[PDB]
Amino acid sequence: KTVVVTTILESPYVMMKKNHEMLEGNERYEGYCVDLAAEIAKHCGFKYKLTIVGDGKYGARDADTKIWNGMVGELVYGKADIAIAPLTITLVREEVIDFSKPFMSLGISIMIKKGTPIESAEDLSKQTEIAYGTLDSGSTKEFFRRSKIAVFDKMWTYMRSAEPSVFVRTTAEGVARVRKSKGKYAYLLESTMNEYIEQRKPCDTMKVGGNLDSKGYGIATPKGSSLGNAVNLAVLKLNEQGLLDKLKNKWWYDKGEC
Amino acid sequence: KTVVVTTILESPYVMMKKNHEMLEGNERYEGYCVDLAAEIAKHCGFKYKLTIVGDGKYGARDADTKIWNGMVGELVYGKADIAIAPLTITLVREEVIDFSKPFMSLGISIMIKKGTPIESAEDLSKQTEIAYGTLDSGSTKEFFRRSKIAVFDKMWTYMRSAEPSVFVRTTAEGVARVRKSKGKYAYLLESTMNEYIEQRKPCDTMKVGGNLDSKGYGIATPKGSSLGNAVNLAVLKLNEQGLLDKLKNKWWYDKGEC
Ligand SMILES: N[C@@H](Cc1conc1O)C(=O)O
Ligand SMILES: N[C@@H](Cc1conc1O)C(=O)O
Ligand SMILES: [Zn+2]
Ligand SMILES: [Zn+2]
Repeated sequence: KTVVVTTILESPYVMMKKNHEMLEGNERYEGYCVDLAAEIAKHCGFKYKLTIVGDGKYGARDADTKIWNGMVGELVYGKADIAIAPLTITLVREEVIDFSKPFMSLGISIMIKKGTPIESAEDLSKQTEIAYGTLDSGSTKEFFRRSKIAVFDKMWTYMRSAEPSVFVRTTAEGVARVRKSKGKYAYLLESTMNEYIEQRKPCDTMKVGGNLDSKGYGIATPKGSSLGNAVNLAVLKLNEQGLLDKLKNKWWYDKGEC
Repeated sequence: KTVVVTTILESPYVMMKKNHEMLEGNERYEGYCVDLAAEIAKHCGFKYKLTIVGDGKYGARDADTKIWNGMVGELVYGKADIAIAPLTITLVREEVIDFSKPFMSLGISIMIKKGTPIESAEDLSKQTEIAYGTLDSGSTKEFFRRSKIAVFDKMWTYMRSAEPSVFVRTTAEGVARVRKSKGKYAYLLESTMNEYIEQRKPCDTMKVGGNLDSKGYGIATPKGSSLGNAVNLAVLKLNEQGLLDKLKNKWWYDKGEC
C-alpha cells in the first residue's frame, strides 16, 4: 500500500536538498511537487515513496520498439503507482495513462539570452542565425512535429534537420546552451520553467513573446487505477483552497533572486 | 440517439444569430460553443440538438432540497446528454457530473466602468461607495462564499448582506449594472467574459487587475456516461491542432469593435 511516486529532478518541482546525503527517503527532496505530493497523499490517505524516474525523461513512445520511456513508461509498465511532476497532459499520453484535471496551466514559450533580437516564434522562423531547439522528447517536441500552423511547421522543418542537434536531453542543458551561446541559441520550453529561470541568478535569460499554446500538467496514474478518482478530486479541492497558487508563489517568486 | 446538448445564452459562446427567427434548430445559434459542439460531434461521430438550459443558470445545489439547478441539474436529472458551455470545473460539480479536460482556462476577474477608482479586489474590500457583486449562483459566488482568504472573506461578508442585492441573475445583467451605475458598481466575473465585453461597443468597461484564481471550463456529461471518454479525447485533440485557439481568436478578437 505504500504508493510509489515517480517524478523527475526539474527545478523548482523536485530538487535535492543541500544535505540530502544525510537525510532519508522523502526527506532528501524539496520543491513544488514534493510539497504537492505530501498534500495529495494526506488528502487521499496514503503513504508514499518518491523515486526519480530512472531514464530522466518525461515520456514518449519509441517509434521502433513502441516502448514508452520516462515517467509515462514507469506508469504504463507498472513500476510506479502515480506520477507527480511537471508532466504535460496530451492526447497520446491520455490514451495510455489517466490524468487528473490540471494543477498548473502553461504554454510553450521562448527563452533567450538577454539582448537577443527575437520577439516571437515568427521572428525565429524568419531567420537562421540564431539556432533554436526543444527538449528531445516530450510534449514540446511533439507539438512542433505535429503542428500544422506554418510558423510552427517552418520551425519544425528547421529543427528536425539542424546540425549539430538543437535538441537537448534536459531542461538544464537547454538553459546552459542559451547562457553559453552569446545569443545564438534560443530555447523552446514551457512557460513555467522559463519564468522560473528568469528569476534565478545570473539573471541573464528572459521569456519573450506570448505562449505558443495552452495546456496543463496533471497528476498521472496507470489506466484504471484505484487512485485516480480521489487524486483528481484532491487537485480540485487544493486548487479551490488556494494551495496551488501558494506553492507557485513560494517556489517561483518568494525566493526569486532577480 | 440524437444527443441532447444543454448550453446557455452567454456571449460569445452561444448567441442567437441576427436572423434567427427564420432559421431552425441548431442553425439559430452561433458562437464559440456552437462551433465547438460541431467540432466535438464530428470527431465523436454523433448528431445533436442544441437546447438552451430552461432556467438560464449554470448550476448550483439548493442547500435545503439538495436539488441541482441549471445545466448541471439538466445533466444530473437526465434532461440532457452533454453540456457544451462556459461551464466551470469545480469540486462540487465534479462530484455529481463528469468533466472533460479543460477546453479553456480562465479566472475570476473584476469589471469596472472606465475611470472607476479600483485596481484590485483588495481595493474593493477597503471601501463602501462602490458596490460589487457576482452572478447569483455558479462557481464565482461559491468562490467568495468559500474563501479562507482574507480579502475575499471580507468581500463575501459585505456581498452576502449588502442590501439591495449586489448579485445578478445573468452576466448581461451584471454588465448592464456596471454600465448604468456611473462607476458605483463593479462586477466580479470570469476573465473570458470580461475580456470579451471589454472589446465590444460602447467600450465603456475594462478588466482591472489580475485574475483571482485559475481554473477552466470543461464539457460535462452525466456520471459514467458513454460519451465521457470520446469527448475528453476530442477536446485534447482539438486543443493540440490549434482549433481551440483558432475559435478563441475568431470569437474574441477578430471582430472586436474597440
Ligand atoms: N512538461 C513537458 C516537458 C518540458 C518541460 O519544459 N519544456 C518541456 O518541453 C513534458 O511533459 O514533456
Ligand atoms: N462559468 C461560471 C459562470 C460565470 C461566468 O462568468 N462569471 C461567472 O461567474 C459557472 O459555470 O458557474
Ligand atoms: Zn476538426
Ligand atoms: Zn431553496
